[PDB]
Amino acid sequence: STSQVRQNYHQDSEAAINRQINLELYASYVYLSMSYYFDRDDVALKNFAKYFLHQSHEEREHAEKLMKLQNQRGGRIFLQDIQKPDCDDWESGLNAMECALHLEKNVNQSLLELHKLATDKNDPHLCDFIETHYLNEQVKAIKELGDHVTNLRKMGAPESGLAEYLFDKHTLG
Amino acid sequence: STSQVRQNYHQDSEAAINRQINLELYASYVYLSMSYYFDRDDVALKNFAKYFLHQSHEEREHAEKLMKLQNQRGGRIFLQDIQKPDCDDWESGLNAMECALHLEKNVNQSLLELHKLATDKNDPHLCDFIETHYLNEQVKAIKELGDHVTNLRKMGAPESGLAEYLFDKHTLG
Amino acid sequence: STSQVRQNYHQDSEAAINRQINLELYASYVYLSMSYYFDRDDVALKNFAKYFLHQSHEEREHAEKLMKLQNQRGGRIFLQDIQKPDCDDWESGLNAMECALHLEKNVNQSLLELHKLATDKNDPHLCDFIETHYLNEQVKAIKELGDHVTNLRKMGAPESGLAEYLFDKHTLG
Amino acid sequence: STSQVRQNYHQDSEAAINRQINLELYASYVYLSMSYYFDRDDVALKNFAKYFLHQSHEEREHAEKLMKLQNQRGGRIFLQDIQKPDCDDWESGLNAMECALHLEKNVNQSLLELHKLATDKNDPHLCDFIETHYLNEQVKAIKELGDHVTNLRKMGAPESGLAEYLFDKHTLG
Amino acid sequence: STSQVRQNYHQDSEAAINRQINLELYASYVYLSMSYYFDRDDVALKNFAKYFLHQSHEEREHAEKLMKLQNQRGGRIFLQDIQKPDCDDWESGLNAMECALHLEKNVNQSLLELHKLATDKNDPHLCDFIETHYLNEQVKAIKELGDHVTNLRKMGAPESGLAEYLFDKHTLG
Amino acid sequence: STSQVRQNYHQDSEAAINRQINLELYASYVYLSMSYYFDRDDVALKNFAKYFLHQSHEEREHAEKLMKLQNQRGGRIFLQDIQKPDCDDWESGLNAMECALHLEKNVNQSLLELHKLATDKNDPHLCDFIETHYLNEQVKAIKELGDHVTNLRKMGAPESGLAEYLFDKHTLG
Ligand code: NA
Ligand code: NA
Ligand code: NA
Ligand code: NA
Ligand code: NA
Ligand code: NA
Repeated sequence: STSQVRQNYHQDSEAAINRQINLELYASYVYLSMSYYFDRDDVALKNFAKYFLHQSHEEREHAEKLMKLQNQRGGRIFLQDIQKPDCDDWESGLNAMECALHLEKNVNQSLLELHKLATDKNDPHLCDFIETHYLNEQVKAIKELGDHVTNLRKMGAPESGLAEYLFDKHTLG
Repeated sequence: STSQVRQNYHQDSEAAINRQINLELYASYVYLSMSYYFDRDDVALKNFAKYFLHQSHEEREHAEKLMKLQNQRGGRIFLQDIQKPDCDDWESGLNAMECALHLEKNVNQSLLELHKLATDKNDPHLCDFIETHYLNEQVKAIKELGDHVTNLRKMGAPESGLAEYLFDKHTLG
Repeated sequence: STSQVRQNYHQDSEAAINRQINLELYASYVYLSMSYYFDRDDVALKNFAKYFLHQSHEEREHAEKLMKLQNQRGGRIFLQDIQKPDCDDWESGLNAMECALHLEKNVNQSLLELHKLATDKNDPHLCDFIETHYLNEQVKAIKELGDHVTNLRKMGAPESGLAEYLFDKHTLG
Repeated sequence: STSQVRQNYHQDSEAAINRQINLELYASYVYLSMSYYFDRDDVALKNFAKYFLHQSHEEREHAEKLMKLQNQRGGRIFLQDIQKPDCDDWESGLNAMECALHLEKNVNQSLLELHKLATDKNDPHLCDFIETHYLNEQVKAIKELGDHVTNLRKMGAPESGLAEYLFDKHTLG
Repeated sequence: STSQVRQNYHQDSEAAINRQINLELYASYVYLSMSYYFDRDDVALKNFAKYFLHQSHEEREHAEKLMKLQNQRGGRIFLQDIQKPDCDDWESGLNAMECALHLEKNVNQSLLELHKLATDKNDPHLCDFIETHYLNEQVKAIKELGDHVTNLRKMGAPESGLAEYLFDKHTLG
Repeated sequence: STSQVRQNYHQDSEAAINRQINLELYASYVYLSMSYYFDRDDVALKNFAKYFLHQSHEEREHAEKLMKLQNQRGGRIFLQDIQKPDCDDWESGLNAMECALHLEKNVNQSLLELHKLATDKNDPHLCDFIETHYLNEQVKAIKELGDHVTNLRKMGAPESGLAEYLFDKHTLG
């Protein structure tokens, strides 16, 4: 049953990777939902839509890299259902950016737990993988989303509809 | 509540589109699963892996086009959970191609039902959308998968391991 | 006696680096041996020969990078005899790939021990060096060799002489 | 008061980053001082001057990267006075290179303490940042300065004025 | 003790140049502080950040040119501590621009005093240096900052958060 | 047991080739050792290091050409341990060049014995191989090393540290 390639790869690490795959796929689905909210005729913020669609595709790439890792290490991928997002209607550009920030911080927390597990199981390859490919990407994403939230709030969103319009044009365009 | 853009778009059509979105996303997940099966060190068929990953990405594009349609017509997207695929281990190149063929025929059946609904609701735009973007793509996919299954069977798959190897190289490479 | 550059570099780490240098040079010699086995007129698998010669040269580069590290840190290189490989005749493409896989896993185990030592001696530079330059390279090598072994076995090697021929052409060519 | 972006970032880490910023800015000032010493009409070693000015600019870049990190993590930058360098007159090319080596080793020691703190506070992002951007740069700098000191000493500096002249031309030019 | 190059260069002029070096380095530090304030996640004005960072680098260049002058004339550079800026938190784009304007006027006043000293000591080279390299640069800087302050005030800064956003985009971008 | 290709290839010749392979690999290891001696922070002669590393790689190529010959003729390669070099510390550029000259003359003597054996066994192909690929290369190498030794001695090495520095720059650079 043990893979010919497997070396220094704990069952707990393998399980945590499978959980992370699901979380990344979930995040991709959330961003997809947000994207198409902004594409609605009654919302009509094209650059918000583009921004979130890009994020969706990036999360899918992150999931696929974890799947690749699992196989590289001789673990076995077990997929689970991808839960639907928490909202159908994301309310506003500001509300979506705030929800994105919350999601990114949740993903980051999971990655930090995975890193801790890798370190505890003396799996330096896995720890390095997470550091190299995931942790700075998350810090950057969180900082960007925080910047966006700050700007939208300062401009008068979400009650000032001119604010979201201009942010869409000048920041996200 | 009715969208400013909505015209000649039945509630039943809107609901059927939402179901089709889920089915396309499901198909994408199935193909993703198959892809990474072929990437396993104990399977190691890189061009099978590439083939299925391409299919996964294509299905996601199909889902996104339906989401775009929903918004174009003034319907509202309601996402559902994406169910996990039926298998974790796809057994062989031949078995995966057979499962893909079955999936594609199921997707095609759903599209034919959607077309019938559009025609019944006198929605020519929707009927044309399905014909133009979906039905020939499905016929082509089904024909290709059938061709692949035929070739693999004729070559001696899945018991002849040389067969899958050579198919991977010469057909899928 | 202490180098002007030396800082946070334990004697145990210095000794472990010297051992690793020898192991890399040994691995280079093994791969060289395998290469020229495949060049024999009674074996005659040119792409196996090329594959192993490339690996030989890569291992030598790995050894030289460790020598560079030793000097960068102010340690002192002490070379030892390079032991001859365990075989003169490597039997088959499959047997050589299996022996390579075993060797790579042994090298990886040594690197993981070196990383553990670096972490225990609070030498983050050394730990990072190993992670950055060695550990993912080893995981990739192990995965590749496992893939090769799987394919050769599935094709009917080493009793099916057509298998090795075709693998040589299509995978290694 | 807590930043919206802040996650897994200890107050002690934030404080240590602020100290490191000051130390990098200090090092920049030292190198600036050395540069302009070599530009004196009674010293007149242009390539020594260029070498140290480059180092000055590099240290400033290092400080700015730490400031960027502080903000990325949601810490708050607190600047302090930049102390004047220990010397106004650096005596000789050899003496300056020796002083530079001492400075670089002091900076490295501070970075190693920061890495230890990050590891103790289970802050893998910060630890990785230091490893990736700072620790190998310091090892390289220390090795280069040691090489320069060795060459100058071997050539007969600082009593052989021809030595510094020729080193300036052939090594630093 | 007197430099071989020294001619018509008064001790008072030499001392004033040393003071000016410190003031330029101080101004560089102020602008650096302002830059990174605008990079905060709770401020998030990237083009303000860029503007001030550019100014920081320009002030450092100004300091280095004075150091070059000192050596050209046979004076001796004596560096002093670089005092920390007066604020850690610069409040707003408008407040920072106002603080910059005040700083630039203070630097200009010091340069005008230096010019007066040069003229009083019959040092035409020094007077010309200041006129050529410093005085028009200061007048231009002051005019630019005044223009920026006027525009920000007219737009409704700092209470109108849309004002700073749009200024950042359209003037500073 | 006799190779299908073997013709006019004496067992004594086959054995001598195996010995020569080992000697070339030994020489490669010696040069590698010397290279990294010059890379030490307390030696710091980069062009000496480069020179010897080049020689190391050339000797490995020479060994591989002999391995190719062995297989071309239907002999069988038998590898032996590669002995460690006689020194860990090579003392000086001059001492290393003198040791290299001694090594090259020893290698040449072995090649001349191999040529004599080939001629005695009426093996013109082998004799021609040695003449064409080895003997002029050795004469050239010996002449070059002798030239280097002469120049270093004339310049005042190894007691004049300026000599080795300048030789490193002007001859080896
Ligand atoms: Na992600
Ligand atoms: Na589809
Ligand atoms: Na290696
Ligand atoms: Na630095
Ligand atoms: Na200035
Ligand atoms: Na040779």
